[PDB]
Amino acid sequence: ARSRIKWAIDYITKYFFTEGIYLQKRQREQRLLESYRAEGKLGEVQCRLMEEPPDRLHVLDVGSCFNPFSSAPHLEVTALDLCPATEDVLQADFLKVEVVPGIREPELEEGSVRRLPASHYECVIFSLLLEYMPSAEQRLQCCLQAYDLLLPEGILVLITPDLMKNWRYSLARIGLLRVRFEKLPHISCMVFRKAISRELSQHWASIHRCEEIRI
Amino acid sequence: SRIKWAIDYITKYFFTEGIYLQKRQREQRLLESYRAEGKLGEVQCRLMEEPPDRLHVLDVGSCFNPFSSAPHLEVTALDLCPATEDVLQADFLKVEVVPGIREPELEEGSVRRLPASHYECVIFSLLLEYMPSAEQRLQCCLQAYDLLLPEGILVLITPLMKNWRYSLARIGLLRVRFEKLPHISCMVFRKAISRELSQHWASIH
Ligand SMILES: C[S@@+](CC[C@H](N)C(=O)[O-])C[C@H]1O[C@@H](n2cnc3c(N)ncnc32)[C@H](O)[C@@H]1O
Ligand SMILES: C[S@@+](CC[C@H](N)C(=O)[O-])C[C@H]1O[C@@H](n2cnc3c(N)ncnc32)[C@H](O)[C@@H]1O
Repeated sequence: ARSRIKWAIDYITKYFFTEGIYLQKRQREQRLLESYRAEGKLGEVQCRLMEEPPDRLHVLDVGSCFNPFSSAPHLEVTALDLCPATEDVLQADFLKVEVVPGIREPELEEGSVRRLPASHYECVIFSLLLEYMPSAEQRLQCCLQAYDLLLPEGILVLITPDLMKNWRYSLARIGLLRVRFEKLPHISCMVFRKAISRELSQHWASIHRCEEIRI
Repeated sequence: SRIKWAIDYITKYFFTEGIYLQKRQREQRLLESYRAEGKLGEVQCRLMEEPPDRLHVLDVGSCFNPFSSAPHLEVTALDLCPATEDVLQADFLKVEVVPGIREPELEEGSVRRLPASHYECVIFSLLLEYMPSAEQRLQCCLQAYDLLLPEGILVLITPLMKNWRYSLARIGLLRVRFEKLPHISCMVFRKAISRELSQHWASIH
């Protein structure tokens, strides 16, 4: 049985470096936009693309007990947790974090992370986190902040314990298109991409229809 | 419910329906129309960037912070007599909209300064009647305008509404939505691309 931590490091390496899945998904999303445009249902939209990935990806791991991903090569990880188990993990309630443009590092007040940089992370990781959230409204809030935190074409890694088609509609409704789904032992591993255009992903969701993340 | 009505509209204005981009088109149509009549020329037109997935909402008169539950809404809740702990204490009339700052600056537990052009939405839900003077009612509405980003919306729930449109248009706010709910009147006013455009519309209206 393979680890979710290895599965995620493997995809992030394929998506940005070894296989360039960020470029394959870009070419597709551009094709869907041309198609929608030619059916008259979308038209002009804003498109933002990612530059060549850096040699060190900025990864945000929210709900990290330990820092599983810190040692991975080419991953500069910022680890946040409500009840950290290791000292390298920052204390934070993600639900109470502001996504601030114009900054780069977490800003802490009274030991807790209160502010994170917007459009800064090539990857945000929610490994077995959303299930703790009290309501479905707060699960979608976590995903919405992640979207604000991701760079264009960045990826949100979502690992849930043992509706996905709703999680796919609900996330495309906010600008996140799924790019991978695999069933590992006792867990479902997903990746959602920050599409080149939110309007495009939102349109895909409209055609493919609950607007929250339930359990 | 007025809280469900507002959350629904804000989502349609910024995300689901793009009313902010439709009302932009409507206002650039009206400006080029004035310009054709020589009643307005080149003018300062300010547009909004693509709204974040988490919007900055200011709830003035927030008694218990009902909007902090909306997923799209990061709410900074103010109230002269907070009924909940998540709500900051403040007398909006004694608060200054300050350009440069980025967060609310408090003094002795009361909010005294707020960031200008920082919020996509400001909410006056049944507040402007608990204000004494009609010049303080406008002061609230004038600080909302300064707190709002280009093309942001001011939600206004009320317990003449034509003279209300004109008075708010004179300060740069043109209405975009109106619906009657049980016992209240729900309104939304947008910060037009140009204040001079909005003021022009009010003079003609
Ligand atoms: C699945 S477990 C531990 C992480 C797991 N080893 C993984 O693969 O990421 C749940 C984690 O989510 C954290 N958590 C729950 N709510 C949180 C919140 N509001 N902000 C940050 N972390 C939170 C818990 O503290 C806990 O560390
Ligand atoms: C009828 S309540 C509206 C509360 C909430 N918006 C709602 O939907 O029920 C009037 C609110 O405006 C507040 N208020 C009155 N004057 C204020 C002022 N000068 N600054 C801030 N809040 C004020 C009151 O404390 C009260 O919470």
